[PDB]
Amino acid sequence: ASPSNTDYPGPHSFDVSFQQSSTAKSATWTYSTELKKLYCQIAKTCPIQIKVMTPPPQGAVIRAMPVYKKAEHVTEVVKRCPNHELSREFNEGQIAPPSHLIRVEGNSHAQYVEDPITGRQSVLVPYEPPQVGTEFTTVLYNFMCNSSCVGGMNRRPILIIVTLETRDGQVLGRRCFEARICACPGRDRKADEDSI
Amino acid sequence: SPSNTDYPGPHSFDVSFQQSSTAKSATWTYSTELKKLYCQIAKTCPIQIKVMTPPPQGAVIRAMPVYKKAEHVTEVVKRCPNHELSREFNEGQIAPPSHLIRVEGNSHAQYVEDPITGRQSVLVPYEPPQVGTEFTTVLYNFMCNSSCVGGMNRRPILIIVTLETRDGQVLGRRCFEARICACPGRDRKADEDSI
Amino acid sequence: SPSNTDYPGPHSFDVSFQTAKSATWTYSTELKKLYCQIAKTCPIQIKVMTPPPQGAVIRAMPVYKKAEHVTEVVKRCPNHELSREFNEGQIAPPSHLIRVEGNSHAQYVEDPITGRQSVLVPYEPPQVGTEFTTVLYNFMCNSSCVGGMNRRPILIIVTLETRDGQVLGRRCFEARICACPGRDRKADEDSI
Amino acid sequence: PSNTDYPGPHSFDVSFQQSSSATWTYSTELKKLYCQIAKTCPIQIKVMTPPPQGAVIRAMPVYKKAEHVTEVVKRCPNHELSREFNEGQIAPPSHLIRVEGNSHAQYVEDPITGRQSVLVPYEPPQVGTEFTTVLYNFMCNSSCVGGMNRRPILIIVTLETRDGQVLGRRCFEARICACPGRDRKADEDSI
DNA sequence: AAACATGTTT
DNA sequence: AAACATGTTT
DNA sequence: AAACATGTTT
DNA sequence: AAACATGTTT
Ligand SMILES: [Zn+2]
Ligand SMILES: [Zn+2]
Ligand SMILES: [Zn+2]
Ligand SMILES: [Zn+2]
Repeated sequence: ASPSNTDYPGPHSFDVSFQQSSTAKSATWTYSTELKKLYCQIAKTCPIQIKVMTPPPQGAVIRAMPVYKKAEHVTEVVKRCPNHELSREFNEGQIAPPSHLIRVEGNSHAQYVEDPITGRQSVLVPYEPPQVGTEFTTVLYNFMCNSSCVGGMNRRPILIIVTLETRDGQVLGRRCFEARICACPGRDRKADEDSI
Repeated sequence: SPSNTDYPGPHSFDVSFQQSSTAKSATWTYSTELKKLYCQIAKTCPIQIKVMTPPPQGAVIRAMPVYKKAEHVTEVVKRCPNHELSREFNEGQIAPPSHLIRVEGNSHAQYVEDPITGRQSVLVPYEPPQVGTEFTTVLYNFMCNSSCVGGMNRRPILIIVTLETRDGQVLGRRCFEARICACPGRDRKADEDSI
Repeated sequence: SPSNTDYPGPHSFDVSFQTAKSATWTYSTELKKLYCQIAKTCPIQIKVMTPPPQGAVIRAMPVYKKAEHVTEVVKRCPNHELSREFNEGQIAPPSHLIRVEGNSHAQYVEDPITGRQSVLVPYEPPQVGTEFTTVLYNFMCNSSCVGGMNRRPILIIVTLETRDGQVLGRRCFEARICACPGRDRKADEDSI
Repeated sequence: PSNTDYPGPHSFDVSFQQSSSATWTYSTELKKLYCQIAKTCPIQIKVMTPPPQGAVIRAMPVYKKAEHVTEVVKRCPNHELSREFNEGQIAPPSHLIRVEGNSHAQYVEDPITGRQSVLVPYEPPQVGTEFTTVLYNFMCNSSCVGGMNRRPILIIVTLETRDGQVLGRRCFEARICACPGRDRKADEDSI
């Protein structure tokens, strides 16, 4: 079926967020508060804090999944274009399937999974409590294909579904935002909020 | 490396085109002197073939691509990875999804990849002009923007239309530079401009 | 002091590589010198003729080229080992210079006796059909960091070691993690 | 912190003098001062009507650019450990501004805002003079990695009272660098 | 001062 | 890339 | 950053 | 056509 994209705080109050991302000449990435939109160069890393009020179960995992924003596309899956999934660059750390779009870095436990029935690709990472003294649980993500790759996304608006799931796999919470992995997240952001 | 030296041949093998006005957005256009041709993606494209003395039996017409720049002549011309999987343009599986040049409207045409050099090309049996005409138009389709990532990266490329015999020895050869792009109009007026 | 004498080893342990406006990194054939922007990634193929033992690990260790410095160790300057940037994936000690990325098995080790820092990675055979065993490396401090390396020529010692830790092979090259590996390379080979 | 020029009731005014590789130099109009690292630096203080008892002179740094005014000014991590300049431990290794040649001077970090500053009891001019020179040392190149990254910064010399309310305030932009000569001639140039 | 080494900005 | 900012060398 | 090359959208 | 989206150059 088509994955849900309806904000769900969950029982533990599952909430994501970011932080300061000044224009910094060419910040590797930046996020817009209201637009729930994030921009960010190719393979470069990208944080993402995870708040919670009441501690989660055992399995406590955090699936990150991509999927189109536009209707007529929700039906299709999100893979890395043919080129980038062969160029070999970014494909040395073969720990990640050369087809997935989203990669978590700096976590050995993370496991890449492709739904067998729907074909949908996603990445799981065991939930580790905040850093003693903090409340956020930053996670490192890498997007492997310009949201404008020929034969891949063709500038087709796409959004990421970060969801807090349990051991068995039922949802415990879900949040969501639109991403635009590009070249100059600076321009494409100022130049974007502009238009309006 | 394949030869790119103009060779009229014994039968006076000559190619050409015709009127290609700006027509708002003509699918394609050719520049007389620049021996350069521009033309949108998959869209079709003519190409007349004149001859003075009738050719042999085999009489075929190989059309082959190859870079213009030196340091690249060594490398072959294939369709980038994307377009040779996108499946679009790959229903008429009659053509290998890797070739750049396709002839359309001719069942006899056969796609051949040299085994030894890896070079890809397309052959089409030579059919005499249309009773009353002297040209032998042939329909060509270019499958990859001459600026495809991991394919041609705007690397100047030219097409080698050659009239070969049954055994395969040359009988004539002509050549021109191509620039399959998006708005052959702009890229042409905007090109001749620069100078 | 660690050895820096090329040693093909019994299994024939050999490394290798392979201007793009601003290529994140580049290597010079003869100079056995490599240039490459800060934290950006960097490959490094590893050939072998005869399969190695079980432990089969690959220690990558930095160390100065100049004599009067060989005596001192190579750490990340004070600034970069606090700036917190590059220090989220706390999997790596904020002091090491060399990091391998895309390998969970890799373990960072600081010699207790000599203080020397290094990174180990279990040797995984080539990709069925290939012969090289690419490894991803990240250099965390401009070879010109104040109070860190002060442009002091430094070289990397990639060595193929066994389970117990005795050497099986060793190769070596000079590195210059900088800003514009392009310039600093063309502009370098120039001088001569 | 406020950066609006305030002559005050006693007519609190600062100034410099002749600065023709001078360890430092100041530009009249630009209200900008340049000056090598740890090297010393004067700063005359004029007044028309004598100040109260407390009479102190807080010297405080702070960015010029908007998006930074929010952040504090500390010595980068390196220089506040290098130990050099940190023998006369009389000064916290983190402060940027140091007054030298005055034992009474006390270094204070605001507890609530985190802002660092240095106080020095106001001593009347030298019998026959009207200025009250004060010696300042800037401990971090206004271009230190992880410290100021060439981020324009300015100093707020203010004449405060015993309780701490302001009595006057003046201000100028500083650029502690390497060759205050070049960076000055080469600066006024650009325009 | 003038030139040169190098990260950053345009 | 090209120009420029800035602290060392020379 | 600013300009430029080029496919896509309006 | 004209304006605009987007990744390279400069
Ligand atoms: Zn891609
Ligand atoms: Zn293509
Ligand atoms: Zn450093
Ligand atoms: Zn400093």
